[PDB]
Amino acid sequence: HSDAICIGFGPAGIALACAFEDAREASQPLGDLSIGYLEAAPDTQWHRELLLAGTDINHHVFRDLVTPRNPRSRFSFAMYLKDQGRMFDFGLLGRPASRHEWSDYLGWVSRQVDGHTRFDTPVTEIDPVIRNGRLQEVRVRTPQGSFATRNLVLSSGSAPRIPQAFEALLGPTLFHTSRFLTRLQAFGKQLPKRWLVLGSGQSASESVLELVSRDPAIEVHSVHRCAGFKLTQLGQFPNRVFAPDHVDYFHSLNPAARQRFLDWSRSTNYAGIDPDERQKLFSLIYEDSIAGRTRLHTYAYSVISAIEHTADGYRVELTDTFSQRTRVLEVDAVVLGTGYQQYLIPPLLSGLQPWLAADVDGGLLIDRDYRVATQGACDVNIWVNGLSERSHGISDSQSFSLMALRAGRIASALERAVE
Amino acid sequence: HSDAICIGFGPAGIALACAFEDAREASQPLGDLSIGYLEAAPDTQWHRELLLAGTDINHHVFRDLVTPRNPRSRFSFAMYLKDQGRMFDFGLLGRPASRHEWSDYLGWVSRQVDGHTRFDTPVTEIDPVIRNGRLQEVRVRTPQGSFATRNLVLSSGSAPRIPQAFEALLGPTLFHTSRFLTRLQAFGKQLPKRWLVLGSGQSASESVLELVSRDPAIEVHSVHRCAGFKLTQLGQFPNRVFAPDHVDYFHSLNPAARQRFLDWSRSTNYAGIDPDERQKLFSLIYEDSIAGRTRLHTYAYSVISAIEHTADGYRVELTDTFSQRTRVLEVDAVVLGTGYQQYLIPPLLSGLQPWLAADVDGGLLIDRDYRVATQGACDVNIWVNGLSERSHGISDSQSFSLMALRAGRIASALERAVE
Amino acid sequence: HSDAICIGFGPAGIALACAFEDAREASQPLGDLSIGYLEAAPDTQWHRELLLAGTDINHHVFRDLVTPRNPRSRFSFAMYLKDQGRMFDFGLLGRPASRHEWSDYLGWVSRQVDGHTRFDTPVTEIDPVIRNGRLQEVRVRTPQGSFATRNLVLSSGSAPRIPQAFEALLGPTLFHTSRFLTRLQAFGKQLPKRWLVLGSGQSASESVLELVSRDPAIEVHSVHRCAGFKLTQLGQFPNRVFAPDHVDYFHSLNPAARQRFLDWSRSTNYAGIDPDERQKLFSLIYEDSIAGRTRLHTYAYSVISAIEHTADGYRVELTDTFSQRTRVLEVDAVVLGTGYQQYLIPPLLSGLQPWLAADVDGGLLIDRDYRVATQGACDVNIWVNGLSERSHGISDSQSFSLMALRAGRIASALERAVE
Amino acid sequence: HSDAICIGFGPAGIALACAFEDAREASQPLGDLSIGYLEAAPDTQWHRELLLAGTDINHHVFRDLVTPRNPRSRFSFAMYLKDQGRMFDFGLLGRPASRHEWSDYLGWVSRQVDGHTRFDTPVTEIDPVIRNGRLQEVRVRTPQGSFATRNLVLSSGSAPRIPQAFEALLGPTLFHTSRFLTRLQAFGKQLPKRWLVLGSGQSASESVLELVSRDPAIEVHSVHRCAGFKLTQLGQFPNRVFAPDHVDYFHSLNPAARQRFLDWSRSTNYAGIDPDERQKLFSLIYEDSIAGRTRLHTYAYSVISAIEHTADGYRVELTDTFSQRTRVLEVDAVVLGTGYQQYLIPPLLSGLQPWLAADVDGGLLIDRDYRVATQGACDVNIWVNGLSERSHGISDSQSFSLMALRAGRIASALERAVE
Repeated sequence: HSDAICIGFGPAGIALACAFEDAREASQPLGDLSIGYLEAAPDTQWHRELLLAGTDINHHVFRDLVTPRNPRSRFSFAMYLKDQGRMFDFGLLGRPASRHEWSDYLGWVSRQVDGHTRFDTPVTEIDPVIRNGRLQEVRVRTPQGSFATRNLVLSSGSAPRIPQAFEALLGPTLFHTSRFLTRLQAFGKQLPKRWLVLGSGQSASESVLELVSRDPAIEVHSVHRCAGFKLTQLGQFPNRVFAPDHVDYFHSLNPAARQRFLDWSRSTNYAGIDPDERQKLFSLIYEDSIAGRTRLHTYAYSVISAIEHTADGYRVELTDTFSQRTRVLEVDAVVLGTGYQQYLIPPLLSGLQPWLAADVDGGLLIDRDYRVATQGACDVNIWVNGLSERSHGISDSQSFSLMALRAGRIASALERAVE
Repeated sequence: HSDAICIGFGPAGIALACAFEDAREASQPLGDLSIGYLEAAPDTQWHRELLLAGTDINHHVFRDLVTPRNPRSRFSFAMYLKDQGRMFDFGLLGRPASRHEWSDYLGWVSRQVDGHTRFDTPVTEIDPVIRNGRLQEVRVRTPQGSFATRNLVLSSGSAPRIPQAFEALLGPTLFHTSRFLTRLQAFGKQLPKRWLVLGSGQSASESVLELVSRDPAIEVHSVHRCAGFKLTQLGQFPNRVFAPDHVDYFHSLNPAARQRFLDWSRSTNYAGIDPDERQKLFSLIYEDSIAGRTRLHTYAYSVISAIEHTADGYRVELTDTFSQRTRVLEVDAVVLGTGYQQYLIPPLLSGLQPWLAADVDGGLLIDRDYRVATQGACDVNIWVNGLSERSHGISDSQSFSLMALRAGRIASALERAVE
Repeated sequence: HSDAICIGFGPAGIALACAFEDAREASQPLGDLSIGYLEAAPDTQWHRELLLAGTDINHHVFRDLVTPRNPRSRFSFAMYLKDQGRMFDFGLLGRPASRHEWSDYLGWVSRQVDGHTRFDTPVTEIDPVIRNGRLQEVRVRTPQGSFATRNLVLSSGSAPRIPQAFEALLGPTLFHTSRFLTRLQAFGKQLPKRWLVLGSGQSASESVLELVSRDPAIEVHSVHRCAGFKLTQLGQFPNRVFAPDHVDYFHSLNPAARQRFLDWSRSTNYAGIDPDERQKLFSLIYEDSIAGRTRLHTYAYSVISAIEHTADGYRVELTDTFSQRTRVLEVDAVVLGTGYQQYLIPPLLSGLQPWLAADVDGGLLIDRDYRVATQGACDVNIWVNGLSERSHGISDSQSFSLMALRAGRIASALERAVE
Repeated sequence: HSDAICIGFGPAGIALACAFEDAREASQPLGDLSIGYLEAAPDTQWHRELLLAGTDINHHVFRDLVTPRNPRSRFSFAMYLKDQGRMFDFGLLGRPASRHEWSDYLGWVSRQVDGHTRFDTPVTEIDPVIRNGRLQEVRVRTPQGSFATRNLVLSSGSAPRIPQAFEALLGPTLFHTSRFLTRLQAFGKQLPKRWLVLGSGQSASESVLELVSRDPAIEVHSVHRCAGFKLTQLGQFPNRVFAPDHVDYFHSLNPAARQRFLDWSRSTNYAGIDPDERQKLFSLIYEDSIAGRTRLHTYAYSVISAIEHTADGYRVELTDTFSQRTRVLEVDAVVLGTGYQQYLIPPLLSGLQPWLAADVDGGLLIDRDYRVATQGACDVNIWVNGLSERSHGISDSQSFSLMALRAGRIASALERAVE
């Protein structure tokens, strides 16, 4: 039993722990609240680096896990650089920090605030506890025991979107971007030559780049539902505008207007790629072409209309959505840069449905402070620590600065809920 | 009587003359064809600078009026720099050439190929000439006489889009971006304080910048149909992709698919601004805010739902398209960055309608080589030297490189048509 | 009587006060030490902006007045941005902060740590206090009274270098860069046309830029002892390398080797200009030249060998140092970007000479911690809070980060000296 | 027998051939002059890429082998891009062309103008031909025969500077940068771990980068006579200023003043590195350090005062020039980035000394048009197609634009000399 349980100790949960630790170290009341963290994965560099993949880190160095909420925090990137002796040299770089550096930073913060974190500890189920015909507690169930609380934070996220056509095919030679590194490693010393990469966002771009980087004979077929990479937005949304203002506006709309907004928003099609990532991919392809190798093939306005696994790889049928013209590609492997599914009700909350209010789609009803609206519940609070189009008008991001700000809103709400 | 008449001696017509002059100077057959040019405006720096406004010139220096068609042309920008003694210093700049420099270049080319151009010579009408019950010639009519030809090129463009709500109001204090400079000059030494600028493209951006640049007390209200300037595309379309490939794809679609493409294309909403222009505007506003002046006000997802001219300026009602919430602004002047109208049939071709084929909207039917399809016509050819969404899938651009390429296609087609 | 007196409340003294305030607010012992600050100039934005002139601020935002010493300080630039509500927009700029912004920051810090500062309070003299035939105290004398201390910090700097040839001429039409703004303002609404600007550093560059910016008919003659602006180093020294490592190396040399080092160092001639300043000046001159105005004239390898004030401005004789060829220029005004004199013994320490050790040139003998070495003194300490070639191997800089680091070394040394 | 012989068919000789071919194709008189080219090396991509090494190609694309002399040449980079179909994509890169691209360009030009070039044809000696007691011809001697001419162009350059201390040591594990690639290849699949790289210019930088790039365990000791790479000039000289103006000024000095100029010039120490090369090296080292590897060690103000080859690599003694402090390094291999020797009289002109005038150092006396001054010679002309400090005030560069301009001056001088 603790005052709260947070599920997930990725950046979002770390950011939240940093708010509590800032408070503890400053002797403020919030620091007394006891919170435990349950993370399914192990405490490893590999896993933290897995978490940053697909994320646009072409942003200012102040937009770290704590500074936008509290620049005096001992977990700021400036404190990280100073501890590592690199403040001056970092400034001379003239570029934003690398993914690898942000990972290291993230391990450096984690290591300092993880005293209440249980790793290798997946949540398998969350069971209700009813007492007077009304929900009073929940029991978070894990392989290493169970935990009880009135206050729950979900900081674990959502799952890969795998269209039905591909589910039977998931394997070593056809996989989602979320397992890109692991899957590539399984090939050992020899990658297959012919690749198809589906999708138009940063995860797709980085996969393409990594494939044409690893082996000079690899050929990549890059399929886009709309225009290709050359017409994507430069920078992911949270790096172009101050997202909380857009989250505010979205909450100020009534549900009918929200749906009109999302229909416009979805057809506007904002999907953005770090401009340095675009540049790396375009420059490398260009250099390749000087020697005659043209190794990236682009198919715009296309969907995969059929696919089968044969003895000689995959036979993939593309259909151009406008012309209806079709063509067939034979490849050795396929990468799905299809992104992640927005849950209506996260699977872990399955058993609590009777005490959860319904939004217009039956899913979770989430307020501006990330709190889940309940019904027939006595003192039980739940927060979902992330963005979504359906609740907030914006796709979920691994933006460190957004996590910092959310952590502030949640940690304060958690304090009020214990008095 | 000449073998051809080109209407317009802006960049597009100059580019075309450069193809003929290249050919003449090289002794090639195309140089013998006699062509005259009729330009409504005078031969002045002011007018040439008026023509470049709103245009993204953040492109490579090779994408000039001739080089993409013929790098050996004596009208290349490299030859311009060498003639002016600035080749070395230009390279040291590390930035793209300025609008002012491209204007000067353009006057420098014009001055060398304008021996067949009649300026201050507007076309008021174009009359048919029928002989055997079929159209054999046209008579281009001007205030300074008339001209006869079987071969006509329209390089004059299209007109400002002025919504009905504003037509009665056009004047010194409410105007289109195409007269921005002229109108601003009329105020002399004192601009009005409160401005409304409607629109989201580069012409809107540059107007805003110029207004907040000219006077530190000016306040600008910037109204956008969708998201504001911070979410526009960086770079206009022809600077992001090789437009002719997209023009090819659009022509390869049948008319039903073209309409499906434009419906998608129009909701995707690509409207782009030179990234240095965005940067100039954002930096200046930011610097202003350090001293407390917040002088640019943004209204997204908004339309003007009512406007009236009172004794104290304009009273403007905005409606947020999603929320339906309204608000009122009082301003002293209004700038319409509404862009330009695509004609279905340009006004100058009014009298030739009976010999012009019809596209799906009754307008001109234009092929991939910019030729207008005719009916019941003997040897008479017409070209429209520009882009449009309806014929080519792309908005009309003042892209110098595109003009160069078009000039090649048209000048060759003109040669074949005289034998 | 206070434990210490610091003379100067420019950035250097502010940085020092920030160390004490950080300590006070954290309850650390250093915060108990009482220190007063005497600043000759008034507490005004004009004066703070006067202090930043000539300074390369093209450096990373962490290199502020406190962060390199203590990122958790409440006076960090991140805390400044957050207080002003500009953290997100600052990141979107993609450029370093402007001089104007750093000034504002500096006023924002000053306002929070100036409770022990007396402004408009010049030090006219510092008198010794001898007791047992040995120096025990000093009496800092001002127009508003006198102050006694064993611990003295000089944070006031040094004076403009005015060669003998110019001293009689100093006036409204011939002046040093340190009074550039004040002097320009005296002209009111009309500047003179013909200017000569002597010097090759950033103060010279910025003067040139400001002159050709203010008036399109102004002509500037820019005279350089060596090569001109196009061959200056990009960035001032402290922005190219971590200066303290170079200060360390210089202290590790014995005096004979130091002189050999400075002779090499002085002939290497490192004088650097913010690359954006060079760019602004070169771009503007280039744009000017498109229209025919060539308004900046450069004379390399030149000295002024004679000058006289006539009724028609100045008659200036230049001599090329290599060729010995001479020429005469007639100008209306002259700007001396000659920099600042390194004192051997600052004038304010005149009366303490008998208790001050001598370096190889008779001047102050300063250790690595900025302490002045004394003789026959009981408990009396003096620090000079700045760099110099003669003591530290580097020219004095207004580098904010260096001030932060020095402040740490001095404030700790001050603490030890009071127990 | 031909009207002229040019020794060397690297960029300089290719540039010269382009002037003749431009003239031939335009029917101008210069095209009739017969000239043959003798190149020692073979016609291979490997060799052309060997020629560009150490060269700052961070310059504008107009500064190619022909354009600064004649933008209409069919050998312009714009014509190259157009022939390869890459003009548009090149512009989208937003960076300067790569070394690899400039090599390809250079092969593309060579292939079009090499019809008078004999490859694998070294000049071993050049013998005089005296007739009336005065020199009338020269006989260029090669392994494949001999050639006679009154007009000689030397476009072969100069030799690696190898200090005496190293001559006996030249081998697979200690080599000059000019054989860096060849030597590295000899190691096959395993490079040695510990490297010393001597020197401060671009060849040194690129060697360092390539070594730390090839193998993550390699350690590099980088020794500099003065300050290290962080204080080098950004950009080589010809990319910072218009070199011909500086060559003009140097020729306008009398010999006594030239020596004073070079003494200043040599102590100013301008040696420049492509800013993107510095950036690549600094970024990679920085990224390495995040994981704990610090693999580049810098020694400023140092010379190698002793070195010996032992059974366990090299034992190298460094002496700091100022402190006189020494230290010893043990490394497995050494790279000499010592640059190239300026000949006083090139070895190939050994036998013509009696007909060659003497400059102040006994060496060649070369005018502003690159002509060698002779004595007692009837109609015999020689040109050295390169820069040098001793004749022109500037170090020899592989600047393509400079070659273009020189080619113009030489080809015209060659024409006058045949009538």
